[PDB]
Amino acid sequence: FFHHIFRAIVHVAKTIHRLVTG
Repeated sequence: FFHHIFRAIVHVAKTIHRLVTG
């Protein structure tokens, strides 16, 4: 469980910077 959160979290910023960067 605690592992998933750590995955979704980084995924947010990661993708964000991905969708925000292009």
